[PDB]
Amino acid sequence: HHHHHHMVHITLDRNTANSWLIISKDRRQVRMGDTHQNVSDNKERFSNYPMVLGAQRFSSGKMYWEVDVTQKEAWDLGVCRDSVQRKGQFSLSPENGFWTIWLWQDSYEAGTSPQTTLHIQVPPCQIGIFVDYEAGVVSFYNITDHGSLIYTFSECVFAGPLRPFFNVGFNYSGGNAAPLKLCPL
Ligand SMILES: COc1ccc2sc(N)nc2c1
Repeated sequence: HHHHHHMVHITLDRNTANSWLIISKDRRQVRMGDTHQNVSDNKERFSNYPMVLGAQRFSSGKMYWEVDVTQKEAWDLGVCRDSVQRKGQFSLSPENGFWTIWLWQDSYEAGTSPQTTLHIQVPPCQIGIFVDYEAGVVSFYNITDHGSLIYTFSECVFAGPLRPFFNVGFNYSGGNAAPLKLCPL
């Protein structure tokens, strides 16, 4: 891909984070804490899952960013509508305002309804996310494997401003403590 030149500087929005997340001072890394992080609750925070949004809102143009997933067993990445549900149980699907992929139990899947099996030969340590708002496209790239395509959502019906979307995953196993990191340009 030649999407690198639409690079955007993403930062995490603390106010949207699940109350167990620890976001770095620079707002570029997030990990699961082993306890509640001593913040007040609010209607914006994701309650059920270890999710957080980027601060940036996109309503036009082409945007690209990269995320480091090194040594994680579970995570979700992509974009979502600014108005997605925050509280209670929900599935990650376009119908609910999400355009995501994930790793779970040694398989990679795209968040379609129902979910789509991904075919990844080289387990990624860094993922590139490309959004073309006008074209209705969200694409995922394997930066570890020379930028190879992972998945394209096309004919997307965004129906609102978009925000970068992250899930660090639970750490029941003790093998998923590592952070998600936004990679430098
Ligand atoms: C790549 O794995 C990492 C990186 C940073 C940290 S801080 C912590 N408690 N666990 C980890 C694991």
